[PDB]
Amino acid sequence: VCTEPLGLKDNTIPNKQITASSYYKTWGLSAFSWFPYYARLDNQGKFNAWTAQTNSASEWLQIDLGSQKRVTGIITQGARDFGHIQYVAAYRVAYGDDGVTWTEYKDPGASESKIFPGNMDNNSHKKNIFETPFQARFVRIQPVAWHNRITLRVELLGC
Repeated sequence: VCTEPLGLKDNTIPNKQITASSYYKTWGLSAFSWFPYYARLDNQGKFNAWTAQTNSASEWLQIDLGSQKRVTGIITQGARDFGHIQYVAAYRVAYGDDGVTWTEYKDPGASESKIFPGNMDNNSHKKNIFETPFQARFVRIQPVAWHNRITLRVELLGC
């Protein structure tokens, strides 16, 4: 039920609707920017993912679904960077309607926001189905733990 791709992999969701706290540039070159809108599931290529500019705990990847939608799950991947794999091992999920106010996701009846189990390599998919689904227009992925660098490729599930 529900559990459908919301538009990241198939590019249904436009680039302008995907932003982040910051992003990385290989060799400091603007052309080699690991843009937030590259964080699409199964994205192929050489700069095929979002990588934060810095590795801090306050980085985030924001997705503007364009409208209020039912969000039931999420899927993430890391990505390779030359001779190095990079991926987010753990993360939190926040959501809202206006993209300025956020609600940290948390399992039903629980203190402290949920820290989701993430990836363990560069291409394997990690899917998490929310115990309690929610409705929102904006969703943010907040990496908590990472391997080498904060790097993501995402797909949001719902209907």
